[PDB]
Amino acid sequence: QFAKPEDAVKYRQSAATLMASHFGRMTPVVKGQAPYDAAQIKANVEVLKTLSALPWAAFGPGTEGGDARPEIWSDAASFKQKQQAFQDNIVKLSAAADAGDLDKLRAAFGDVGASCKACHDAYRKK
Amino acid sequence: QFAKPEDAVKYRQSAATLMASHFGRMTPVVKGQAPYDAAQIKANVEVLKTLSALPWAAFGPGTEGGDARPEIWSDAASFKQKQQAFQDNIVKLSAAADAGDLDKLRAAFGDVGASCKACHDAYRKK
Ligand code: HEC
Ligand code: HEC
Repeated sequence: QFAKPEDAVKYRQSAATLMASHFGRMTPVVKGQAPYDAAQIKANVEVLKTLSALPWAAFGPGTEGGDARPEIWSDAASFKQKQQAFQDNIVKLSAAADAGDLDKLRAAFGDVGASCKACHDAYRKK
Repeated sequence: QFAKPEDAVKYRQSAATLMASHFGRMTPVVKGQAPYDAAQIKANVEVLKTLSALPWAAFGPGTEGGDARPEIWSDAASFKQKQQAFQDNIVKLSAAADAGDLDKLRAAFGDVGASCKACHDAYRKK
C-alpha cells in the first residue's frame, strides 16, 4: 500500500507511536497508581490488539529505512518469530483483560513489555 | 493518557497517518484498477473502523497544537457532530464491506472521503 519506502517507514513509526500509547497508558493501572476498571482495560487491550498486528506488513520488501536494521530483511524468519511471539504475548494480555483478572493482567503486561524490548534490542537502530 | 500536549498532537497525527493509509489504499479497488477481494476489504475496513475512533480522544482539554484549529475546542459540540458523522459514514462503509457489495462500497467510500475533507476544511490549519 506504499507508494515509496518512506511511506512504509512513516506508517510503521505511526503504528509504533499508537502501540506505545495504548500499552504505556496502562502502566499506572498495573502499578495500582490508577484504578482498575475491567471494562475500560478490556476495551483498551482490544485497541492494542488491533494495532499490534499492523507494523509487520510495513517492513515489506524495499521498505528499508528509518531506525529499522537490515537484519530485519536478511533474517526474515527470525524477525517473523519475534513479531509472532510478541502477538502471542498480546493474546495472553487480551485473555487477562477479557477475564477481568488483574493479577493476570500485571503478569501479561510485563511479558509484552519484555517482548517489545527484545525486538528493539536486536532490530532497532540506536 | 498524554503527559504533555505534544504527546496528544503526536498521537492524533499518527492515528490520522494510519487512517489515511487504510482508507487510501482502497482507492485502486474502488476505481477497479486493482481486484476486489471481499474478504481482504472486509478485514481492511475492520482495521479502519478501529482506527477512525481514535483521533477524537486526543483533542482533550489542554491538547491544543499541531495543525488543529482552536475552533475545535471553542465549538466542542460542532466538532463532535463532525467526528460522529464521519464515524457514521465509517459504519456505512463497514456494512458495505461486510456485505461484499462493491457498488455499495464505492458509494460509501466517497461519502467517507467527503467527510474527511469537510472536517479538514473547517478544523485543520492550512
Ligand atoms: C519487532 C518484532 C518489534 C516489536 C515486537 C516491537 N517493536 Fe517497536 N519498533 C521496531 C522497529 C524495527 C522499529 C523501528 C521502525 C523504523 O523504521 O524506524 C520500532 C520502533 C518503535 C518506536 C519508535 C517509533 C518512532 O517514533 O519512530 C516505538 C515508540 C516503538 N517501536 C514501540 C513499541 C512498543 C510499545 C512495543 C510493544 C508493545 C513494540 N514497539 C514492539 C520493532 C518492534
Ligand atoms: C474532524 C472530525 C476530522 C475528520 C473526520 C478527519 N480528520 Fe484528519 N485531521 C483533523 C485534524 C483537526 C487534523 C490536524 C491534527 C493536528 O493536530 O495536526 C487532521 C490531520 C490529518 C492528517 C495529517 C496528519 C499529520 O501527518 O500530521 C491526515 C493525513 C488526515 N488528517 C487524514 C484523514 C483521513 C484520511 C480522514 C478520513 C478517513 C480524516 N483525516 C478525517 C480532523 C479530521
